[PDB]
Amino acid sequence: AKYTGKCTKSKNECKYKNDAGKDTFIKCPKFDNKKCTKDNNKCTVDTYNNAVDCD
Ligand SMILES: O=S(=O)(O)c1cc2c(O)c(c1)Cc1cc(S(=O)(=O)O)cc(c1O)Cc1cc(S(=O)(=O)O)cc(c1O)Cc1cc(S(=O)(=O)O)cc(c1O)C2
Repeated sequence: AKYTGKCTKSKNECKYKNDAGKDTFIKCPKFDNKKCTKDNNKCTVDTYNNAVDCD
């Protein structure tokens, strides 16, 4: 499943709702182009390949 969520800057985490609707918090990468740069920025998660991209 491909989901869109919101990331937090200080924890560099992506918050999204999983298959069941549960809030799920996962770590964005540190790499600049995939890290969270501002609270409530968009992030996406693909639950099959674990592609996590935070803005
Ligand atoms: O995110 S962490 O705080 O847990 C962390 C800190 C450091 C680390 O070396 C790593 C994680 C491992 C690591 C993870 C990733 S990731 O796969 O994307 O999550 C990437 C890197 C890495 O070392 C590569 C990397 C990227 C960047 S950046 O894209 O320009 O932000 C910078 C660095 C990298 O090694 C240098 C770096 C900076 C810093 S700093 O404190 O932010 O200056 C701490 C650590 C560093 O290795 C020290």
